[PDB]
Amino acid sequence: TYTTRQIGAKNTLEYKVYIEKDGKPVSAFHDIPLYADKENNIFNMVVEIPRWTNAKLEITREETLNPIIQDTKKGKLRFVRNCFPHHGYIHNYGAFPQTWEDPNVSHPETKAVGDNDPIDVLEIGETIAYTGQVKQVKALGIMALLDEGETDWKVIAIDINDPLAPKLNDIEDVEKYFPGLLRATNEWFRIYKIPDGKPENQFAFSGEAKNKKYALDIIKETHDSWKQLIAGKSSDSKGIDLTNVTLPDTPTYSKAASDAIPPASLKADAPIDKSIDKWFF
Amino acid sequence: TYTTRQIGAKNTLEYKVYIEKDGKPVSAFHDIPLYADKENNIFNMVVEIPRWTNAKLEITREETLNPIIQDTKKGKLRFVRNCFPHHGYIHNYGAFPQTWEDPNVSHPETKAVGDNDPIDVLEIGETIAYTGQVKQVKALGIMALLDEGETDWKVIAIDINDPLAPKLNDIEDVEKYFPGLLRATNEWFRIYKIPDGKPENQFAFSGEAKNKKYALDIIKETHDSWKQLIAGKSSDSKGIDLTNVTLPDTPTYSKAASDAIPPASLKADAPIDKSIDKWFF
Ligand SMILES: [Mg+2]
Ligand SMILES: [Mg+2]
Repeated sequence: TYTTRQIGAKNTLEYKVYIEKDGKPVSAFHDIPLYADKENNIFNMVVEIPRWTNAKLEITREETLNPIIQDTKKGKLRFVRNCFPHHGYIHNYGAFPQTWEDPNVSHPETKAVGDNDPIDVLEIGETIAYTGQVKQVKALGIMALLDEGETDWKVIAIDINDPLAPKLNDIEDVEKYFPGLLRATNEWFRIYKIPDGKPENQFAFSGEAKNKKYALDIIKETHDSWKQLIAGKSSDSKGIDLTNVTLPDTPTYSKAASDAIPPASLKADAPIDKSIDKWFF
Repeated sequence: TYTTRQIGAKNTLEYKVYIEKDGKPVSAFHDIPLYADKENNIFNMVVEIPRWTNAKLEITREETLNPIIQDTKKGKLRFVRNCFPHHGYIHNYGAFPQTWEDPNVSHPETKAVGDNDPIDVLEIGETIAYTGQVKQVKALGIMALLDEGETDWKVIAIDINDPLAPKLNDIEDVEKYFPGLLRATNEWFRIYKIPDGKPENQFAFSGEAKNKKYALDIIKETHDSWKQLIAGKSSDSKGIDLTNVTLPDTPTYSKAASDAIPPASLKADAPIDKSIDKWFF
């Protein structure tokens, strides 16, 4: 829940970022609490992709302790392209740990199976985050994205330490203080894959940002799917590595899975190919 | 017209970049030829600010060999803030060398004088340029901002090496291949001071980007102004250091000025304050 272990250089096939709790790698999927404060609904967010970057960095579902590694496409690193007027991702992009978009069941809101990942979070605060960061966020609302035909909810969140956090308590506050951001988000996740030769995505509810209560309800849903999956009780865990070092009541618990992770070998960020500069229109 | 030499660490009051021709520093204002190909109107552009950065960099007209440094006001380094939905600068921002906007001369359709600087160039191509880079661009059109009694033209240009450059020749082609970029340009120059406590800027021709010929006329005007300037014939070259190392009959020729320039610095970029992350709405 605590620090970062970087293997290799950023923008490179060798790159991994493990999350450390007390110097030791924990599973970024399973081993980080959903709640930093269940009492006040403060969540733990795992940051994957800083605002205004392109490299498609993910918690890897099939790698032990699920380090963040860059996605690849036929072997080549994957970057999201710049879709005018936007530069890379327009949110600090991450996941709530201990949640799962159930791929095996059709979700009633969207009429589709889940995308088989943690539930995604758009943290809208002013400071750009870093990969591997665990931060504390509160939920403002939620958008029902169908990303390539899979239920792919996007939680709208704000860092608890953001200057604006006190003023932001529900989704109406985001339009109030961040005018046009939600419209832009609706647009961004519709179009961000056209440059890749893929179709426009879709939203349920015409892309309406559902409120905090609705967000809490859906996060709850994805948490319970995760509790089944991590219990070994999913109909299909879809090849996910459920090795964890904090949850002893689960079949795949192993404290020294941590020990077998290589030590940090941070190198300077490799250069990104110049083509990733291009602004698509 | 060749390489760069950086003195200082980037994002620092000490920071300066020089253009080198074959290892040796020349004036970025005076020694880079305006035309890379006159008869075809291919100009050499001096790039000051990469697209999607914040630091307000500029050729100094008052320093010898006129290095690119960061603007300051009352001792504080100057950055442009992030104005939604824009991230920093939305063009590669540069100037044409061997041009100058005579403050002692006035336009009538744009009732306003020179701002005493080289003409500003917005290069609209896909690759993000580097500070001090000299690229070959073609002019497509020109907008006229009206900063207090002085006409601030902005040539709209594209890199000659850009994949799209053959398809682009006049201002309507920007509307064709870069839909929305013109209105963004228009919006950005209008608001980009509002976060700095300033008013909204103000366009001539009701924000109309006039065409290639209109740009060629202006550009060629400001070269003729520079010509009388460098020849020592100018009415008022207050504050302009006209030192140059390639024009051997000018009053201000001095090869030794190249020789005087410190070696390139071995300092990593200074950190930028996280307040610059902020997205302003
Ligand atoms: Mg997802
Ligand atoms: Mg100017």
